[PDB]
Amino acid sequence: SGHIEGRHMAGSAEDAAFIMKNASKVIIVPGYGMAVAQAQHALREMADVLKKEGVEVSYAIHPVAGRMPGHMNVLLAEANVPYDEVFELEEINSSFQTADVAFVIGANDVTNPAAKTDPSSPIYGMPILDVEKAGTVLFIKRSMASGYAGVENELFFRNNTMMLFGDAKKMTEQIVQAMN
Ligand SMILES: NC(=O)c1ccc[n+]([C@@H]2O[C@H](COP(=O)([O-])OP(=O)(O)OC[C@H]3O[C@@H](n4cnc5c(N)ncnc54)[C@H](OP(=O)(O)O)[C@@H]3O)[C@@H](O)[C@H]2O)c1
Repeated sequence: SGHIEGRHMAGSAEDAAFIMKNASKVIIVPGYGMAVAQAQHALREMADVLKKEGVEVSYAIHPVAGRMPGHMNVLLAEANVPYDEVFELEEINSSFQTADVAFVIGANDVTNPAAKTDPSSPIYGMPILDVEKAGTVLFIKRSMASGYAGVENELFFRNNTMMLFGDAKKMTEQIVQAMN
């Protein structure tokens, strides 16, 4: 079950399931990690279970999420994710405040303000996804390791942030199992 370690909260697949299954609105934020693990299909399945529970689901895509422009968009289309449920940062970033949960799967730098300080990086000076504005922020990643930018993400310490350590595909599959 869930336990606190260091300055962060480490939740479990069941915690994630319980929280999202009982939320009214969830915003999914995919990143590099989802591509490494090819978790898009499991992710779309999870969204299906949630929508079946009456939960409102949508996806927020950062301009440089992943490792090529439009990387997340093609992976989501691949998983048969409804095109209308996918939004670019500029048109969904203001919606995080009205969201109960921000499901960040395999993303880091695109939610980190400290990531766009390097002029040699693709994300330099770009806006960031305000996942904090949501009731709860769930991060799926294998550890507390940094992203491409190589900088710490302080969101991992916020009060409304729960870390779900594990492979993006494996963890998402466990969440799906715990849900139905
Ligand atoms: N999109 C482009 O065109 C492009 C091109 C070149 C560079 N970039 C740069 O790449 C970055 C993109 O950011 P982002 O949030 O998408 O990615 P990111 O910050 O580079 O990384 C996201 C996270 O995925 C986790 N991860 C890795 N393998 C995983 C797995 N198998 N399962 C679950 N999690 C896994 C990582 O941590 P763990 O080790 O903890 O799992 C990592 O912190 C930005 O800094 C951007 O500027 C973008």
